[PDB]
Amino acid sequence: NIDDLLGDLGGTARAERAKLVEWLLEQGITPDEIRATNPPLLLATRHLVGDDGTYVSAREISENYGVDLELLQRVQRAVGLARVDDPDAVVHMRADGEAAARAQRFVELGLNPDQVVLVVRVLAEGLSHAAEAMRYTALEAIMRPGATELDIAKGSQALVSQIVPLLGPMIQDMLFMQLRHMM
Amino acid sequence: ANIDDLLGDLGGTARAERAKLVEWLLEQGITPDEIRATNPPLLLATRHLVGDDGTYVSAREISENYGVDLELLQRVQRAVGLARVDDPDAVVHMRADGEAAARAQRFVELGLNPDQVVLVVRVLAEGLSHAAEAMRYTALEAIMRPGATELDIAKGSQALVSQIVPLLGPMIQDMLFMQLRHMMET
Ligand SMILES: CCCCCCCC/C=C/CCCCCCCC(=O)O
Ligand SMILES: CCCCCCCC/C=C\CCCCCCCC(=O)O
Ligand SMILES: [Cl-]
Repeated sequence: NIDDLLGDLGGTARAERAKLVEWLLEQGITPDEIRATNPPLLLATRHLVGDDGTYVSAREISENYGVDLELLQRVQRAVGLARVDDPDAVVHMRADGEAAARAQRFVELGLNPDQVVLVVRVLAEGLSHAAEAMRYTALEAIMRPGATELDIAKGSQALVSQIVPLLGPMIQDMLFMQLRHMM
Repeated sequence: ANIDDLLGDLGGTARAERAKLVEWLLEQGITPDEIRATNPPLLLATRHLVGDDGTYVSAREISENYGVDLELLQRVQRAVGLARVDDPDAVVHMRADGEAAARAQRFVELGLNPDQVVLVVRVLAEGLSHAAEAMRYTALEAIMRPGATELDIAKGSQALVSQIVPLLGPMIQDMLFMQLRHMMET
């Protein structure tokens, strides 16, 4: 039964949530994932940006990718998306752990760890602004008059599915373009 | 003595080191023109590693080769901080910059607002210019060692930056998707 996924909701909101929850289950999402995510609207879109629901600790990342734990935690701080600053706290999205684990390779090439950590810090800040600009841009395109939660979920998955393949190549090209025009 | 007009107003140790640097840059295919235009010319031989092959195109060439509409192309070039604003047949655009800017169109084709699309470029470019600054200082710090000649630095930056480039692209992509995941869950 869905009802506990629906909770306190009533009226039109509960009816729209029912049809959304129904579509997500067919999408292969669990009751378990829907409870932990409010609103459940973006569950069939987050996997397109690499959130599969898996979480890891800094120590797991360290051992699994063979990187220095302390350096890793500096990078996690510099990105600044999860707090719990405990090496055994399982609070990092898998893809975030793996991304943070790349930083050490720059260090092994002789780059200064302080400076690497600083770059990550400035990049994260610049990208967090672009992210928010990106969010608004996408919403404008998805959000149409009188749309239900399910309409929005379907429209978001379609649009983000088409955008994601382009975003990676683009950001990469934009970085190298800035690096071509240093001085 | 053609090299002489490429040393500028330098003197002493620094003039003779600039001479050795210039002789090597020329061996790399950097033209006297490229050297004169770029001052200090120290990382002219690292430039190709970040996508500058010294080939240039016009906006018309960009619009036709890469598929983009010429009006959008100009807007994106403004947002990025490049050639203030030119003539369609003027061959003043780095080829890789034209490819980069032309990707704007595909986003518009998916039904994204052209104004918002240009806005995102503007905001992204702002963030990345700062990142690029700090990246340069990082790389420079790693190669600079006392007793380093200008040529030593040039060659050391080639060796080092050549190893860094393949890591950078995936790096920045991951750092974008990391922000998108955080914003989505937030
Ligand atoms: C987790 C992210 C770690 C960030 C690591 C820091 C990045 C290293 C910096 C890149 C150095 C390459 C810069 C090359 C300058 C090119 C200038 C030119 O000659 O045109
Ligand atoms: C001039 C060309 C610049 C192109 C910039 C790309 C524009 C990207 C627009 C949005 C893509 C971001 C996708 C994630 C947005 C959040 C979606 C959601 O949570 O509903
Ligand atoms: Cl000089």
